[PDB]
Amino acid sequence: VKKIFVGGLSPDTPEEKIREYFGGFGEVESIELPMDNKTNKRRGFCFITFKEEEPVKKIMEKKYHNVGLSKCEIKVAMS
DNA sequence: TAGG
Repeated sequence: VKKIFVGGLSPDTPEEKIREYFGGFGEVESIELPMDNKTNKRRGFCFITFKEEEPVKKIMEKKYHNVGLSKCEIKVAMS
């Protein structure tokens, strides 16, 4: 476990909080906020990564994270 | 709710 798939949210959830919510989680690896522009679907959610695997470990526990304003089903993502 |  290292990344995480946060479901639906804000068209462009401020990666800055996502950096905190998860940064505070530990060492975030990298963040990403989808958007119905490549396939035209609902997507538009979030994906966070942790250099490590612990914040992630917990994350799935809190799958439904509350990033500042946006909150979503954070199922250990995958690409 | 699965980017990209």
